[PDB]
Amino acid sequence: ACYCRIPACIAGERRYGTCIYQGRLWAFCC
Amino acid sequence: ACYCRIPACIAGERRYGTCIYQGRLWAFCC
Repeated sequence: ACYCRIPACIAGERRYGTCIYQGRLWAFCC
Repeated sequence: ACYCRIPACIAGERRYGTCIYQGRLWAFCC
């Protein structure tokens, strides 16, 4: 599945969007 | 697992914020 991460997507993943959660933005990673 | 769904989470899914992904806003549902 895809994940929300901070600060960034990790090795093995790439960014395909942004999440909004708990007052901050997150990378959306798959 | 968690997934972006539209327009809302279903059944027992718990929302963890919002996806900004693929031209749309989604509920992020676990």
